[PDB]
This record gives sequence, C-alpha cells and structure tokens, in this order.
Amino acid sequence: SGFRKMAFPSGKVEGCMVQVTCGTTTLNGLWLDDVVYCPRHVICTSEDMLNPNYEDLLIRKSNHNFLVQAGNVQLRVIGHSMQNCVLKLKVDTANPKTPKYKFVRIQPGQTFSVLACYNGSPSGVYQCAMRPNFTIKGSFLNGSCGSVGFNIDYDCVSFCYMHHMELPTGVHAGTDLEGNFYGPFVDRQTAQAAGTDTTITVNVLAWLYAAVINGDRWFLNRFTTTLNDFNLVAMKYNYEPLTQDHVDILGPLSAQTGIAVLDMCASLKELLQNGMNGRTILGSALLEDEFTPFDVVRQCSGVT
Amino acid sequence: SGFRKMAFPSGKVEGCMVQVTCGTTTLNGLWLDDVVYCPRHVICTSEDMLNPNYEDLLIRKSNHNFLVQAGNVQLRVIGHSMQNCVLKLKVDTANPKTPKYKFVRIQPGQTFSVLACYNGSPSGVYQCAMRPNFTIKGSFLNGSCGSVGFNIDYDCVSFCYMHHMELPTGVHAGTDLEGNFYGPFVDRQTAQAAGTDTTITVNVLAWLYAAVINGDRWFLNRFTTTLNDFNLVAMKYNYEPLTQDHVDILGPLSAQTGIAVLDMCASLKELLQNGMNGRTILGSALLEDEFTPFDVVRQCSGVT
Ligand SMILES: *[C@@]1(O)C(=O)N(Cc2ccc(OC)c(OC)c2)c2c(C)cc(Br)cc21
Ligand SMILES: *[C@@]1(O)C(=O)N(Cc2ccc(OC)c(OC)c2)c2c(C)cc(Br)cc21
Repeated sequence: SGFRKMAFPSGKVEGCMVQVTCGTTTLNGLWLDDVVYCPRHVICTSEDMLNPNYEDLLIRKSNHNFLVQAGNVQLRVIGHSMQNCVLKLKVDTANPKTPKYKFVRIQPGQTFSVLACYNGSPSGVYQCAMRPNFTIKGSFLNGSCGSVGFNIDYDCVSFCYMHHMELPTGVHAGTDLEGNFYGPFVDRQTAQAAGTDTTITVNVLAWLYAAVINGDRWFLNRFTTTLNDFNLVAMKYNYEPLTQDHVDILGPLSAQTGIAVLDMCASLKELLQNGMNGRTILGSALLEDEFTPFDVVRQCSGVT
Repeated sequence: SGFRKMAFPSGKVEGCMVQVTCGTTTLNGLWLDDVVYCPRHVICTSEDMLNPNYEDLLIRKSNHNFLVQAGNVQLRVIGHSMQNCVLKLKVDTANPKTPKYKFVRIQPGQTFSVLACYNGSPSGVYQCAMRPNFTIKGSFLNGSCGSVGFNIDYDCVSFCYMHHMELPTGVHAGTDLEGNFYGPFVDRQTAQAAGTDTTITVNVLAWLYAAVINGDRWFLNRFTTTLNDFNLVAMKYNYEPLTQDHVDILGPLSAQTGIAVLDMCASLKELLQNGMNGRTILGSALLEDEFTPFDVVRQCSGVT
C-alpha cells in the first residue's frame, strides 16, 4: 500500500548519457549503439539562437569539432548529420551499455521518467506527463539540454523525449528522438506560445481508483452520471473530454474495485463542483493528473 | 526552472539488487562486496511471525538454505549471520558492480530515494522522507522487503534504509543497514503504534524558498515574526519546533533570495493560520515538507 509519483529505475539510461561539446556550447547526448543523439542547438552561439540557419551553421562544423565524452573517455566522431532538431553523431565505438531500446513518440496525457543530466552526468530522476499542450512541467536548468524522457517495458527502454528549451513561462519543450518537436515549438529564442493546457481526465479518474485501492474513499458518493453530463462538467472545469476509449482503458481498475467508470465520474464531478473542502486524496489537496491507468495498474500490482 | 520531487539516479543501486530465498519466502537483498544484506524475517513462515525466536529460527538454517540470485546467476553462500534485524550472507564473489558506499543512519526529517524492488528486480524509484515518527510514507507491496533507501554524494551511495514491514495504517517501517529499526518498531506481526507525526518545519520553509526562486511569490507578506512567536504557531499546527540550527541551515537560501529566515517564517505562519485560499505553491495545494534545505539547494543549482 501507499501511492507515489514513481519514476522508472534510471540505470539503463544512465549508461547512455554522454557530454557533447561543440565550440563553446556543452549539453547532454544519448549514446545508443554507435550513434550519439543531442539537440542541434549545440552548434549555436547566443547570437545565432535569434534566428539560426542550422543548415548553414552545421556546414561550418566537421566531425572533429564535436567533442563527445562518456564519463571521462573520449569518443571518436566518424560521422555527423541532422535529422529535424537532433544531431546524430556517428562514433567508432558502440556503447557497451546500450540497453534494448525503441524510439517512440508519446501521446499527450502519457507519462514518462526524466533523467535530468548536466555535463553528461545524471543528477536526478522524476516522473512527469506530456501535457495536453505538448509541454512538460519539468525541472531543468541551463546545461540540462539533451536530458531524455523514457519508459521501460521489462528490459526495453522506449525513449520518448529529449529536452531542448525552457519557455518564458517556466515550462519545458523538446522533441522525440527523431528530432520532431512535441507541439508547435521551434528551437529559436523567439515568442513562443504554449497552447491552452487542460487536465488529463482519464488520469485523474485512474488516480481516484488508486486512492480507493489504498483506503482514501471519502470522495465516493451515492451518485452516477452519463458520459455527456460528465463531459459538460469536464468542459466547464477545463478537463479533457472523456471518450469511450478512456472508459475502456479504465476497465481493469473498474473491475478490481467494483466501481463503475460512470460512478467514479460522478465522484469526480462532485469534487470539481465542490472542491476538496480542506481534505486530501493520496496526500494531495488537488486532483492529480500525472498517473495513467497503466501506471496505477503497474504500481498497484508490482510490475518490475 | 521548475521544481520536482526528484529521486537520485538509481543505477548504482540497481547493480546491487539480488533475490534472497529461504525456504518458501522470497525478498530482496543488497549485494555489496562479498556480502548480501536482507531482512531477517526472510527465515520466517507466516506462523513464525506472530512471536518469532529469530536466534532459534536461524539455527535451523545452513548456508545452502539461503538461495541468492543476482539477475539469473546463482551466488554461492559461504557464511551467514544476524546483526540486529538484518541477515548478512557472505558470498564467495564480490559484486563487480559495487559502487563506493557507506552505511548511514539518517535523522528524522531527512530525505532519501527508495528503489522499490520485487524478486530482486527494480520496479521504480521515488523520493521520500523519514517522518519525525520514524515511518516512511512509501509505496510497497508484499515482495518489496529488502528494498533500500539511499542518498548519493558525487560517486558515493550512502545506504540509509532497508524496508521491513507495513504498519496497519499503510505506512512503512524498516531499519538502517546494520539492522537497527528506525523508531520503536519490531519485526513481528504485533500491535505497533506509529507515534504522533509532525510536519518537518525546516523542510516546508526550504520549499517556500524553492517556490520564490521559481516564481511562486504570492505567499510573501509585509510581516516578520520571532522564533518564539513562530514556534507557538508551529506548536498549534503540529509542526516541528524551529531551532537556531534550522535557521542556520536555511542561510544559503536566505542569502540567494534576500528573504530573511524570520520573514519567511511569517509567510509560513500566515499560510498556517489562513490556508492557501484555493491557491497553489509549486503545483501543490498543501505545504510540502519532503524537501530538505540541501535538496532545494542541489536542485536549484544543478548538482550531479
Ligand atoms: C539547455 O541546456 C541549453 O543549452 N540552453 C540554452 C538555450 C536553449 C534553447 C534556446 O532556444 C531554443 C536558447 O535560446 C537562447 C538557449 C538551456 C537553457 C537556456 C535553459 C534550459 Br532549462 C536548458 C538549456
Ligand atoms: C515484505 O516483502 C514481506 O516479506 N512481507 C511479509 C511480512 C513482513 C513483515 C511482517 O511482520 C513484521 C510480516 O508479518 C506477518 C509479514 C511484506 C508485507 C506483508 C508487506 C509489505 Br508492503 C512488504 C513485505
């Protein structure tokens, strides 16, 4: 029992972190097989980042200009190329610590672990979610670029995120491992609007099921609702519309607890319309949306 | 920017997790050098755990009765001994993945990372605190015993906690790595009272400084207080008394932000007497006490 914001064990990812230097800029790289992946803004200077011509800036760089260091061993760069907003540096040695891995593009509302790194060295790991507006509310300082987000399925690391920038609003933006930005963001120091964010409804409901499984039941009520009535409420409180797909993915939690999805929706509707009244759920005084139904199932069953 | 409940990278600890089996009981062990550390209740059956005579139960066991498995390789047990509530199994091979390590007994209010494990396999990592009442509000299921709590200072892993049991109130109890329980707990299925818990005052104030450093300033006020007046308030709201030592440890945060400790105490006093009024601080609607001044400094400076 107990419910925590749990990250994946970061070991398999720690073994991939390297330091990438290009001119005077240093950030983190991801060494998988004989390729080092890092944000392409590593080739920029402060002046360049206003409106950089990446193709032109990369043309002034040769393999020997990219200094890749794994811990304290230098890697020999034999090739370089840009794919969207990432640089792929071919090294002459395959990472002996390369775990089994996939590159996956996550959907908004999905969660992942972040291994924050500085100078190629890991500093901390935390669990977060891709916000519906394609930002992540992480903890990143200058030097953290190239830190990655990932999930782990038994022995396979699915890399989903690479950190590229901080928005003026303190939220974070980045790409998948093919260099495609999540959201409308570009790797420039320009005016960039993070869209309207909403609350991940299916995740809040999954967290309400995690609360019941752990003893926090005060919010359960004598009411039910319909998907349409619940969606009027979710719309009013800037919550994502709940779909039949979301209802279906809550099925195992509904079966374990014996609480129908629509009955749990009526609890959430009452919590939205009335607040917590100075009470807590799983040690939180707000409605938590960074646990998916899969995360709740995994944590509550003990998947390793 | 951004502030997260961050755990240490778990890699160095993942390399130490093994599975320990004794008869029909399986739990986790910690393999450091040629010694495997695990909770001594591994030698018990459900009937034994009412009032077990550990000395007598250990006498019915030989080196060959302790089955230690590291991933999928069997370790040869050449010695066994009990130290307080832990079993130390001498194996014929030193763990090649043994990081630089220390065994430390943490103080109440101090924080640490937990690597939750089942069958010797890591499932997740989270940050938590040793509660003033010597319990931890973790996330542990049956099979998690032997999971460890740790801190990391550059390359050194300081092991502080080993998980032994769940209290009827869903909170967790365990020992340091010498087998000494934190708190009044014993490794028996008996009536065990977790004392009165209080809020870690210095940690809440450290988290208020983390909020100011990150933009959340609404709670700052035009007031100041004295240590004695603040302590009357802390006493009323079941908060730990603030000491001059706590004031001193908040010094670097006081210097960075330019907000005197007693001025921040007056903000906390107003928050305690008036509540949040439906507002949030670092994405939380309650006063967070699981970040020490050292954790805030580390996260806000970028220590790897
Ligand atoms: C990351 O470590 C950086 O290299 N970095 C500098 C930077 C990143 C991105 C952009 O524009 C898209 C600019 O524009 C000038 C600079 C940086 C910063 C500043 C913040 C964080 Br958090 C991580 C990184
Ligand atoms: C841990 O993995 C266990 O082995 N385990 C069983 C258990 C532990 C401790 C005690 O008494 C002190 C008893 O008494 C019967 C059984 C267990 C349990 C039940 C819960 C959690 Br969480 C972890 C572990």
